[PDB]
Amino acid sequence: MVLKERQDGVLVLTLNRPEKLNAITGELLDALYAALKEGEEDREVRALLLTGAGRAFSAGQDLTEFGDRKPDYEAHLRRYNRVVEALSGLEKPLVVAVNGVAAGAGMSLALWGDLRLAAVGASFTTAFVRIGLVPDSGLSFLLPRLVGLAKAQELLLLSPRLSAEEALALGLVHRVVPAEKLMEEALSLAKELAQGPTRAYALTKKLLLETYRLSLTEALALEAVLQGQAGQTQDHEEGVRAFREKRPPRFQGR
Amino acid sequence: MVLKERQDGVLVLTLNRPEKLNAITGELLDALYAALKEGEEDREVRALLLTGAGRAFSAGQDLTEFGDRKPDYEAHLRRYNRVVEALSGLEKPLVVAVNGVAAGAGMSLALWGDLRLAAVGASFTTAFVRIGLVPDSGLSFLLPRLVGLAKAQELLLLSPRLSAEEALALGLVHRVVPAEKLMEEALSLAKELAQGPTRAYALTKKLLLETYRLSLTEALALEAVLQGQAGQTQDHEEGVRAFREKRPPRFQGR
Amino acid sequence: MVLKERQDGVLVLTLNRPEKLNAITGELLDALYAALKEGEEDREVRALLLTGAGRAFSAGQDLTEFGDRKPDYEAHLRRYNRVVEALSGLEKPLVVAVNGVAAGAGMSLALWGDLRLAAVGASFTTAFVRIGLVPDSGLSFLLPRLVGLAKAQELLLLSPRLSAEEALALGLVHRVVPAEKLMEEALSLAKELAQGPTRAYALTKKLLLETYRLSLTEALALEAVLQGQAGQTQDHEEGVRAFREKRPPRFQGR
Repeated sequence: MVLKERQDGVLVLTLNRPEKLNAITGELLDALYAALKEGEEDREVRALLLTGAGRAFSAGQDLTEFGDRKPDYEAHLRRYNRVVEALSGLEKPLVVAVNGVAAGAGMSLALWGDLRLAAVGASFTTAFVRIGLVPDSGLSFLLPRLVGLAKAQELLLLSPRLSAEEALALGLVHRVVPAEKLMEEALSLAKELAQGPTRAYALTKKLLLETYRLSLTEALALEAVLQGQAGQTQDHEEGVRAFREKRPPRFQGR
Repeated sequence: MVLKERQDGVLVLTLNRPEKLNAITGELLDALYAALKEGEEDREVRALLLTGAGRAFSAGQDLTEFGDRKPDYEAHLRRYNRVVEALSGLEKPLVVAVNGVAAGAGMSLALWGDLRLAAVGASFTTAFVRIGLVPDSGLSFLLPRLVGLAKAQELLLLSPRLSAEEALALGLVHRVVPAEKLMEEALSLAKELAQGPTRAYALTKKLLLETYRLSLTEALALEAVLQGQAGQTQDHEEGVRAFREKRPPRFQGR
Repeated sequence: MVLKERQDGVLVLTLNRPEKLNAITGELLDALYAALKEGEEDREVRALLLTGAGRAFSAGQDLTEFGDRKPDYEAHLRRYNRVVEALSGLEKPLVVAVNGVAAGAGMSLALWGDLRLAAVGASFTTAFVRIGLVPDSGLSFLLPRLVGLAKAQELLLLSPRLSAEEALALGLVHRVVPAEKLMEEALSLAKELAQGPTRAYALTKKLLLETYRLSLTEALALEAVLQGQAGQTQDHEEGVRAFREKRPPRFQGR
């Protein structure tokens, strides 16, 4: 369901239902959740890389999973939301490599990467509105923050099929590279992050995730609390030492 | 005060005080609110289109009555903010066609459109600061979200006169078209929306309005609740049926 | 520590530790805080201009004291966050002139300007992550609001050195000017602002600072309250009169 591979501190997760364009099912989500939990808890893992097998990243919800049964969407989203909670709370950087179609919840999941890359030919389609649904799996939370409300309105209400270049223009991805180079570039970035100050990355992500709903006073207090934690890490000491010694730091994520 | 026209499920509202550049008055606002309430309640109205008659969309608050008594802007806004509430809460898509000058409260009203088009030659000026006032009618809420804090600061504090092309770059509008084609383009878009899944549009708008103030967990919960609702609509059933039957869907807005 | 000089309603504050690239210390913060309070409380000061003496605006926190004792960043930040509270709360416009390197907390401080100008050659580096720290001094609050979450993620996690031109494209600054003409242009803008409706500027800033955490209803209510206040100022009366009389207004900040 989800392939797992480790390389130099990087846990590579590959959605694996290629014949179905990695369409999402409860089984896939449970496997993805288990993989994220393992990655989050494995001290050897300093970074994660998420991508899709085959021609697409993920076409979103597999409509065949419903069959002829009646919609029970509020409950059905339980598996999606726990995966989103896990992604949002990762205490390690996540790189996402969008290799092809990313639509619906597939797009929602792709956008949770801290650093995102798309291959030439990849596309982003909100898609939900096309079948009379609303954005889910955190897309209504992430999209406005990532591309601004003006573009979020257009993307969600009109559901255009965005090219990789258009995604780069809006901030949906940070880089666009030739299809045959996507994974090498993404993995190279993930390995660099895997050598970085993991706790700083983790705590920085927490600040960003909670910043919009906080007053400046509350934000300053949170920065104080989290900086206090970061300041006590062995990595911070190493960081200061390396700077003074005019040498590269050797971080260990603690 | 406000002209009301109907066409293929689209309620077209035109601010009608061209001789005064559609200056905003309490009379105009009550008329707009009445029309919005009517459109919102009319099940046959699947979309709305708002534009201005004459040379401008709206030059903002009419200052004629100033000096007549002690300026009570708090009382005035508390009384008319219901118009903004109504605009933002429309359970159907709103298209705005900016035919010319949009300033002050005129700019505020124009920015409430879900999809916004501007005619070549149209302009956007925050204007409030020029007469010692702060942005109102939702502008302080919408501007930062639509164009980002950096640009909002500049536009509000310096109040430059933005061209239609500049507005497009900032995200104030989604499209710029020849003045003689503005209404044709806007109505075409509105009619397309009036054939779409109105409930999905409505609920998606609800999610966007709350996106920044909710925690991720609260957002995921609201998404699940609204998807549960959307999933029960006739439109969703049709959307899935049409997809499986490789044919176009025939949405009814329920 | 901090140079102070008044000029035509403008209080010019210059970080003064050029030999140390204006590296931030508690002593420097205490001086800046005192200067900010003075400008805030001085009714004759209607605009402030912040810049750095020497080749750099500020390279951020001075790491000289590190090692002397157990790192206590929460205590330190809780003690000096009052400086950021003061900056953000100024009831008058603040212009920032970034003359060179702005990194770490130096970047945090520069971004608090309402209108920001950078000299050709100036740069912006988040820097915190390079020594295993999280963004502080309000940077985690300001950055995503100013440039959006997508860009903020990239700037904070990878900490690239941003040129003045790239900072301009993103919105980190509103204008770029020759290094030799920076202060001239910055001071000119500040003096212009010092002639503007100070109360309108003050209340507008308040709305912007609090906008993201508020529901639309709360935002509309706050706009009503603050507009009521602005509407009572003599500057508003002058504003309306000047508009009717088709003449430039003569604001006094009251």
